[PDB]
Amino acid sequence: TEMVMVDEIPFPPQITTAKPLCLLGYGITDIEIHFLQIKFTAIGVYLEPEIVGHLQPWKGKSGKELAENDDFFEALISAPGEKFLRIVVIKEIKGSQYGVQLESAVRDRLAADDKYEEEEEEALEKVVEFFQSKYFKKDSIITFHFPATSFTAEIVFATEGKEESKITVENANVVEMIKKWYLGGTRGVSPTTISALANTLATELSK
Amino acid sequence: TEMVMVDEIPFPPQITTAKPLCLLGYGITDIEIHFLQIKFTAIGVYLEPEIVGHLQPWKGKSGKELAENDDFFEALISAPGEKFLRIVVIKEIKGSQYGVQLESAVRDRLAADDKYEEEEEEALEKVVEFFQSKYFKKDSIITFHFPATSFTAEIVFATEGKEESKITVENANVVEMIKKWYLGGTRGVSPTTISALANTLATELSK
Repeated sequence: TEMVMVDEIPFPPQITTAKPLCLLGYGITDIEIHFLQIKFTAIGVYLEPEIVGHLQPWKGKSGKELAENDDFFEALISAPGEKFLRIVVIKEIKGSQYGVQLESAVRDRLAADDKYEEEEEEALEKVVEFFQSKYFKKDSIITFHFPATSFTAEIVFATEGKEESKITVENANVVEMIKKWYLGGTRGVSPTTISALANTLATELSK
Repeated sequence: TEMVMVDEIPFPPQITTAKPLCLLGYGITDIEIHFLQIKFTAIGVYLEPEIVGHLQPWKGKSGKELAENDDFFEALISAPGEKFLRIVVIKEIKGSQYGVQLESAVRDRLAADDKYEEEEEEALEKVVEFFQSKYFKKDSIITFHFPATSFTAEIVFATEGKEESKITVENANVVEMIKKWYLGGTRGVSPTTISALANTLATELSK
Protein backbone atom coordinates (compact mmCIF):
# COMPACT_ATOMS: atom_id res chain seq x y z
CA THR A 1 0.00 0.00 0.00
CA GLU A 2 1.12 3.52 -0.88
CA MET A 3 2.60 6.04 1.52
CA VAL A 4 0.55 9.19 2.13
CA MET A 5 2.58 12.28 1.22
CA VAL A 6 2.02 14.99 3.85
CA ASP A 7 3.73 18.13 2.48
CA GLU A 8 6.23 15.89 0.64
CA ILE A 9 6.96 13.72 3.73
CA PRO A 10 5.77 10.09 3.61
CA PHE A 11 3.38 8.77 6.26
CA PRO A 12 2.07 5.18 6.51
CA PRO A 13 -1.71 4.99 5.98
CA GLN A 14 -1.89 2.48 8.84
CA ILE A 15 0.20 1.86 11.98
CA THR A 16 -0.25 -1.16 14.27
CA THR A 17 0.18 -0.79 18.03
CA ALA A 18 -2.08 -3.01 20.14
CA LYS A 19 -4.64 -2.56 17.33
CA PRO A 20 -4.59 -1.48 13.69
CA LEU A 21 -4.76 2.33 13.55
CA CYS A 22 -5.69 4.48 10.57
CA LEU A 23 -4.28 7.82 9.51
CA LEU A 24 -7.32 10.05 10.03
CA GLY A 25 -5.69 13.48 10.05
CA TYR A 26 -2.47 15.12 9.00
CA GLY A 27 -1.13 18.64 8.69
CA ILE A 28 1.83 20.82 9.60
CA THR A 29 3.06 23.31 12.17
CA ASP A 30 4.21 26.57 10.59
CA ILE A 31 4.31 30.34 10.87
CA GLU A 32 3.06 32.75 8.17
CA ILE A 33 4.63 36.18 8.78
CA HIS A 34 6.15 39.00 6.73
CA PHE A 35 4.43 37.43 3.69
CA LEU A 36 6.43 34.20 4.10
CA GLN A 37 5.65 30.66 5.26
CA ILE A 38 8.10 28.67 7.37
CA LYS A 39 7.23 25.02 8.01
CA PHE A 40 8.34 23.37 11.25
CA THR A 41 6.89 19.86 11.36
CA ALA A 42 4.47 17.49 9.66
CA ILE A 43 1.95 15.59 11.79
CA GLY A 44 -0.06 12.43 11.31
CA VAL A 45 -2.83 11.38 13.66
CA TYR A 46 -3.58 7.65 13.90
CA LEU A 47 -6.76 6.39 15.55
CA GLU A 48 -8.77 3.21 15.75
CA PRO A 49 -11.54 3.06 13.13
CA GLU A 50 -13.88 2.22 16.04
CA ILE A 51 -13.39 5.76 17.32
CA VAL A 52 -16.23 6.68 14.96
CA GLY A 53 -18.47 4.66 17.31
CA HIS A 54 -17.31 6.63 20.34
CA LEU A 55 -18.11 9.90 18.58
CA GLN A 56 -21.69 9.14 17.58
CA PRO A 57 -23.09 12.14 19.49
CA TRP A 58 -21.63 14.26 16.62
CA LYS A 59 -23.09 12.31 13.69
CA GLY A 60 -24.53 14.43 10.89
CA LYS A 61 -22.28 17.38 11.74
CA SER A 62 -20.16 18.89 9.00
CA GLY A 63 -16.40 19.21 8.99
CA LYS A 64 -16.63 22.97 9.42
CA GLU A 65 -18.83 22.81 12.53
CA LEU A 66 -16.77 19.91 14.01
CA ALA A 67 -13.56 21.98 13.40
CA GLU A 68 -14.92 24.77 15.70
CA ASN A 69 -16.40 22.31 18.25
CA ASP A 70 -14.13 21.99 21.27
CA ASP A 71 -16.51 19.53 22.97
CA PHE A 72 -16.01 17.22 19.99
CA PHE A 73 -12.23 17.32 20.30
CA GLU A 74 -12.48 16.92 24.05
CA ALA A 75 -14.43 13.72 23.45
CA LEU A 76 -11.95 12.54 20.85
CA ILE A 77 -9.01 13.17 23.21
CA SER A 78 -10.66 11.20 26.00
CA ALA A 79 -12.37 8.53 23.89
CA PRO A 80 -11.39 4.95 24.77
CA GLY A 81 -8.85 3.25 22.57
CA GLU A 82 -5.34 3.38 21.17
CA LYS A 83 -3.95 6.61 19.71
CA PHE A 84 -0.66 7.46 18.03
CA LEU A 85 0.89 10.76 16.91
CA ARG A 86 3.71 10.81 14.33
CA ILE A 87 5.70 14.05 13.97
CA VAL A 88 8.39 14.53 11.29
CA VAL A 89 10.86 17.42 11.52
CA ILE A 90 10.95 19.83 8.59
CA LYS A 91 13.02 22.71 10.04
CA GLU A 92 16.08 21.37 11.91
CA ILE A 93 16.15 22.62 15.53
CA LYS A 94 17.67 21.86 18.92
CA GLY A 95 15.87 19.18 20.91
CA SER A 96 15.62 21.65 23.77
CA GLN A 97 13.65 24.06 21.56
CA TYR A 98 10.95 21.42 21.06
CA GLY A 99 11.25 20.49 24.73
CA VAL A 100 10.47 24.06 25.78
CA GLN A 101 7.60 24.43 23.28
CA LEU A 102 6.17 21.21 24.72
CA GLU A 103 6.89 22.21 28.31
CA SER A 104 5.26 25.60 27.86
CA ALA A 105 2.18 24.12 26.19
CA VAL A 106 1.73 21.50 28.94
CA ARG A 107 2.55 23.75 31.87
CA ASP A 108 0.19 26.45 30.62
CA ARG A 109 -2.70 23.98 30.43
CA LEU A 110 -1.95 22.41 33.82
CA ALA A 111 -1.79 25.85 35.43
CA ALA A 112 -5.13 26.86 33.86
CA ASP A 113 -6.65 23.76 35.48
CA ASP A 114 -4.65 24.22 38.72
CA LYS A 115 -3.09 20.78 38.12
CA TYR A 116 0.57 21.87 38.11
CA GLU A 117 1.58 19.80 41.15
CA GLU A 118 4.58 17.81 42.29
CA GLU A 119 4.01 14.72 40.14
CA GLU A 120 3.24 16.72 37.01
CA GLU A 121 6.36 18.83 37.53
CA GLU A 122 8.56 15.75 37.94
CA ALA A 123 7.10 14.04 34.89
CA LEU A 124 7.41 17.13 32.70
CA GLU A 125 11.02 17.58 33.85
CA LYS A 126 11.84 14.08 32.60
CA VAL A 127 10.31 14.87 29.21
CA VAL A 128 12.26 18.14 28.97
CA GLU A 129 15.47 16.32 29.87
CA PHE A 130 14.71 13.72 27.18
CA PHE A 131 14.42 16.30 24.40
CA GLN A 132 17.28 18.47 25.73
CA SER A 133 19.72 15.68 24.82
CA LYS A 134 18.55 15.40 21.18
CA TYR A 135 19.24 17.34 17.97
CA PHE A 136 16.25 17.40 15.58
CA LYS A 137 17.73 16.93 12.12
CA LYS A 138 15.39 17.14 9.13
CA ASP A 139 13.26 14.00 8.73
CA SER A 140 13.82 13.06 12.38
CA ILE A 141 10.65 11.49 13.78
CA ILE A 142 8.97 11.95 17.18
CA THR A 143 6.13 9.53 17.99
CA PHE A 144 3.68 9.65 20.88
CA HIS A 145 1.84 6.37 21.58
CA PHE A 146 -1.17 6.59 23.94
CA PRO A 147 -2.19 3.01 24.86
CA ALA A 148 -5.81 2.17 25.56
CA THR A 149 -4.87 0.22 28.71
CA SER A 150 -3.23 2.96 30.81
CA PHE A 151 -3.12 6.75 31.06
CA THR A 152 0.48 6.84 29.90
CA ALA A 153 2.41 7.77 26.78
CA GLU A 154 5.53 6.32 25.21
CA ILE A 155 7.67 8.90 23.39
CA VAL A 156 10.16 7.66 20.77
CA PHE A 157 12.79 9.73 18.99
CA ALA A 158 14.21 8.26 15.79
CA THR A 159 16.84 9.68 13.43
CA GLU A 160 18.90 7.93 10.79
CA GLY A 161 22.20 6.62 12.13
CA LYS A 162 21.25 6.47 15.79
CA GLU A 163 19.19 3.85 17.59
CA GLU A 164 15.65 4.68 18.72
CA SER A 165 15.51 6.57 22.05
CA LYS A 166 12.41 6.10 24.25
CA ILE A 167 10.75 7.30 27.46
CA THR A 168 7.44 6.50 29.16
CA VAL A 169 5.37 9.31 30.69
CA GLU A 170 3.47 7.94 33.68
CA ASN A 171 1.54 11.03 34.77
CA ALA A 172 -1.99 11.07 33.38
CA ASN A 173 -2.35 14.85 33.52
CA VAL A 174 0.87 15.49 31.60
CA VAL A 175 -0.18 12.87 29.02
CA GLU A 176 -3.58 14.54 28.65
CA MET A 177 -2.08 17.98 28.02
CA ILE A 178 0.29 16.54 25.42
CA LYS A 179 -2.75 15.15 23.59
CA LYS A 180 -4.47 18.53 23.92
CA TRP A 181 -1.45 20.40 22.52
CA TYR A 182 -1.93 18.52 19.25
CA LEU A 183 -5.63 17.73 19.29
CA GLY A 184 -7.61 20.39 21.20
CA GLY A 185 -9.75 21.87 18.44
CA THR A 186 -9.38 25.62 18.08
CA ARG A 187 -6.46 25.53 20.57
CA GLY A 188 -4.43 22.90 18.75
CA VAL A 189 -0.91 23.76 17.67
CA SER A 190 -1.77 22.69 14.10
CA PRO A 191 -5.02 24.10 12.68
CA THR A 192 -4.42 22.18 9.43
CA THR A 193 -4.37 18.88 11.33
CA ILE A 194 -7.55 19.86 13.18
CA SER A 195 -9.36 20.64 9.94
CA ALA A 196 -8.26 17.39 8.31
CA LEU A 197 -9.35 15.33 11.30
CA ALA A 198 -12.65 17.17 11.61
CA ASN A 199 -13.41 16.75 7.89
CA THR A 200 -12.38 13.10 7.89
CA LEU A 201 -14.40 12.33 11.01
CA ALA A 202 -17.44 14.28 9.81
CA THR A 203 -17.49 12.19 6.65
CA GLU A 204 -17.16 8.91 8.54
CA LEU A 205 -19.79 10.02 11.05
CA SER A 206 -22.26 10.73 8.23
CA LYS A 207 -22.29 7.11 7.09
CA THR B 1 42.01 46.23 5.88
CA GLU B 2 39.91 43.50 7.49
CA MET B 3 36.30 42.72 6.68
CA VAL B 4 33.79 43.29 9.48
CA MET B 5 31.93 40.05 10.26
CA VAL B 6 28.23 40.81 10.81
CA ASP B 7 26.68 37.54 12.06
CA GLU B 8 29.31 35.60 10.07
CA ILE B 9 28.75 37.63 6.86
CA PRO B 10 31.61 39.91 5.73
CA PHE B 11 31.04 43.64 5.29
CA PRO B 12 33.64 46.18 4.08
CA PRO B 13 34.50 48.74 6.79
CA GLN B 14 34.43 51.45 4.10
CA ILE B 15 32.57 51.88 0.80
CA THR B 16 33.29 54.69 -1.68
CA THR B 17 30.45 56.28 -3.65
CA ALA B 18 30.88 59.99 -4.40
CA LYS B 19 32.69 60.15 -1.03
CA PRO B 20 34.34 57.68 1.35
CA LEU B 21 31.66 56.20 3.61
CA CYS B 22 32.18 54.38 6.90
CA LEU B 23 30.30 51.41 8.31
CA LEU B 24 28.62 53.03 11.31
CA GLY B 25 25.93 50.47 12.08
CA TYR B 26 25.12 46.87 11.34
CA GLY B 27 22.61 44.30 12.52
CA ILE B 28 20.10 41.75 11.26
CA THR B 29 16.43 41.25 10.52
CA ASP B 30 14.99 38.23 12.32
CA ILE B 31 12.02 36.79 14.18
CA GLU B 32 12.20 35.25 17.68
CA ILE B 33 9.11 33.05 18.19
CA HIS B 34 8.28 29.67 19.74
CA PHE B 35 11.64 29.91 21.55
CA LEU B 36 13.54 29.97 18.24
CA GLN B 37 15.43 32.60 16.24
CA ILE B 38 15.23 32.76 12.45
CA LYS B 39 17.56 35.22 10.73
CA PHE B 40 16.48 36.85 7.46
CA THR B 41 19.13 39.39 6.46
CA ALA B 42 22.25 41.18 7.64
CA ILE B 43 22.46 44.97 7.23
CA GLY B 44 25.29 47.45 7.09
CA VAL B 45 24.76 51.19 7.21
CA TYR B 46 27.41 53.37 5.56
CA LEU B 47 27.54 57.12 6.18
CA GLU B 48 29.93 59.98 5.69
CA PRO B 49 32.08 60.64 8.78
CA GLU B 50 30.97 64.29 8.44
CA ILE B 51 27.46 63.21 9.41
CA VAL B 52 28.66 63.63 13.00
CA GLY B 53 28.78 67.37 12.23
CA HIS B 54 25.18 67.38 11.02
CA LEU B 55 24.04 65.69 14.23
CA GLN B 56 25.63 68.07 16.72
CA PRO B 57 22.28 68.94 18.35
CA TRP B 58 22.51 65.44 19.96
CA LYS B 59 26.06 65.69 21.34
CA GLY B 60 26.53 64.36 24.85
CA LYS B 61 23.57 61.99 24.53
CA SER B 62 24.10 58.32 25.30
CA GLY B 63 23.50 55.43 22.95
CA LYS B 64 20.47 54.32 24.95
CA GLU B 65 18.72 57.70 24.79
CA LEU B 66 19.65 58.17 21.08
CA ALA B 67 18.22 54.64 20.36
CA GLU B 68 14.76 55.77 21.66
CA ASN B 69 15.00 59.25 20.04
CA ASP B 70 12.98 59.37 16.83
CA ASP B 71 13.87 63.04 16.24
CA PHE B 72 17.53 61.97 16.12
CA PHE B 73 16.86 59.32 13.48
CA GLU B 74 14.66 61.73 11.56
CA ALA B 75 17.61 64.11 11.42
CA LEU B 76 19.97 61.35 10.41
CA ILE B 77 17.64 60.23 7.60
CA SER B 78 17.37 63.76 6.24
CA ALA B 79 20.91 64.94 6.98
CA PRO B 80 22.85 66.14 3.92
CA GLY B 81 25.33 63.76 2.37
CA GLU B 82 25.82 60.36 0.78
CA LYS B 83 24.30 57.25 2.34
CA PHE B 84 24.48 53.57 1.43
CA LEU B 85 22.66 50.49 2.75
CA ARG B 86 24.07 46.99 2.17
CA ILE B 87 21.75 44.03 2.78
CA VAL B 88 22.93 40.40 2.57
CA VAL B 89 20.41 37.54 2.37
CA ILE B 90 20.61 34.91 5.09
CA LYS B 91 17.32 33.02 4.56
CA GLU B 92 16.74 32.34 0.83
CA ILE B 93 13.38 33.76 -0.33
CA LYS B 94 11.51 34.81 -3.46
CA GLY B 95 12.32 38.30 -4.71
CA SER B 96 8.60 39.05 -4.61
CA GLN B 97 8.52 38.32 -0.87
CA TYR B 98 11.05 41.09 -0.25
CA GLY B 99 9.24 43.25 -2.78
CA VAL B 100 5.99 42.96 -0.83
CA GLN B 101 7.69 43.55 2.55
CA LEU B 102 9.22 46.68 1.03
CA GLU B 103 6.00 47.72 -0.69
CA SER B 104 3.98 47.30 2.48
CA ALA B 105 6.49 49.24 4.57
CA VAL B 106 6.61 52.13 2.07
CA ARG B 107 2.90 52.22 1.30
CA ASP B 108 2.00 52.19 4.98
CA ARG B 109 4.23 55.20 5.67
CA LEU B 110 3.02 57.13 2.62
CA ALA B 111 -0.60 56.51 3.60
CA ALA B 112 0.05 57.69 7.17
CA ASP B 113 1.38 60.95 5.69
CA ASP B 114 -1.34 61.06 2.99
CA LYS B 115 1.44 60.98 0.35
CA TYR B 116 0.28 57.85 -1.51
CA GLU B 117 -0.34 59.62 -4.84
CA GLU B 118 0.06 58.83 -8.51
CA GLU B 119 3.83 59.32 -8.74
CA GLU B 120 4.54 57.36 -5.58
CA GLU B 121 2.33 54.52 -6.78
CA GLU B 122 4.10 54.37 -10.15
CA ALA B 123 7.55 54.46 -8.58
CA LEU B 124 6.72 51.78 -6.01
CA GLU B 125 5.26 49.58 -8.76
CA LYS B 126 8.59 49.71 -10.61
CA VAL B 127 10.44 48.66 -7.46
CA VAL B 128 8.02 45.78 -6.86
CA GLU B 129 8.42 44.66 -10.47
CA PHE B 130 12.21 44.79 -10.04
CA PHE B 131 12.22 42.44 -7.05
CA GLN B 132 9.45 40.19 -8.45
CA SER B 133 11.87 39.03 -11.16
CA LYS B 134 14.64 38.01 -8.72
CA TYR B 135 15.31 34.96 -6.52
CA PHE B 136 17.17 35.82 -3.28
CA LYS B 137 19.69 33.03 -2.81
CA LYS B 138 21.78 33.03 0.37
CA ASP B 139 24.56 35.63 0.27
CA SER B 140 22.74 37.60 -2.43
CA ILE B 141 23.26 41.33 -1.86
CA ILE B 142 20.81 44.23 -2.16
CA THR B 143 22.31 47.73 -1.98
CA PHE B 144 20.52 51.07 -1.71
CA HIS B 145 22.64 54.13 -2.61
CA PHE B 146 21.20 57.53 -1.65
CA PRO B 147 23.30 60.23 -3.38
CA ALA B 148 23.80 63.60 -1.75
CA THR B 149 23.02 65.42 -5.02
CA SER B 150 19.44 64.26 -5.67
CA PHE B 151 16.48 62.79 -3.79
CA THR B 152 16.84 59.48 -5.58
CA ALA B 153 18.06 55.98 -4.82
CA GLU B 154 19.87 53.42 -6.93
CA ILE B 155 19.00 49.82 -6.05
CA VAL B 156 21.42 47.06 -7.11
CA PHE B 157 20.83 43.32 -6.85
CA ALA B 158 23.93 41.12 -7.02
CA THR B 159 24.22 37.33 -6.83
CA GLU B 160 27.07 35.07 -7.86
CA GLY B 161 26.80 33.91 -11.47
CA LYS B 162 24.54 36.67 -12.73
CA GLU B 163 25.46 40.23 -13.67
CA GLU B 164 24.44 43.11 -11.40
CA SER B 165 20.83 44.27 -11.93
CA LYS B 166 20.00 47.94 -11.20
CA ILE B 167 17.13 50.43 -11.03
CA THR B 168 16.89 54.11 -10.09
CA VAL B 169 14.02 55.34 -7.91
CA GLU B 170 13.19 58.92 -8.88
CA ASN B 171 10.39 59.68 -6.43
CA ALA B 172 11.64 61.50 -3.34
CA ASN B 173 8.81 60.31 -1.10
CA VAL B 174 9.31 56.64 -1.96
CA VAL B 175 13.07 57.05 -1.40
CA GLU B 176 12.43 58.67 1.98
CA MET B 177 10.19 55.84 3.17
CA ILE B 178 12.76 53.26 2.08
CA LYS B 179 15.31 55.05 4.27
CA LYS B 180 12.77 55.13 7.12
CA TRP B 181 12.05 51.39 6.80
CA TYR B 182 15.67 50.71 7.72
CA LEU B 183 16.59 53.77 9.77
CA GLY B 184 13.55 55.19 11.61
CA GLY B 185 14.53 54.65 15.22
CA THR B 186 11.99 52.67 17.21
CA ARG B 187 10.09 51.93 13.96
CA GLY B 188 13.04 50.50 12.06
CA VAL B 189 12.79 46.99 10.70
CA SER B 190 16.06 46.09 12.47
CA PRO B 191 16.31 47.14 16.14
CA THR B 192 19.84 45.69 16.31
CA THR B 193 20.98 48.02 13.51
CA ILE B 194 19.32 50.97 15.27
CA SER B 195 21.12 50.21 18.53
CA ALA B 196 24.48 49.83 16.82
CA LEU B 197 24.09 53.09 14.93
CA ALA B 198 22.86 54.93 18.01
CA ASN B 199 25.75 53.63 20.13
CA THR B 200 28.32 54.35 17.45
CA LEU B 201 26.99 57.85 16.83
CA ALA B 202 26.66 58.63 20.54
CA THR B 203 30.33 57.78 21.01
CA GLU B 204 31.43 59.89 18.05
CA LEU B 205 29.18 62.75 19.18
CA SER B 206 30.81 62.73 22.63
CA LYS B 207 34.24 63.59 21.24
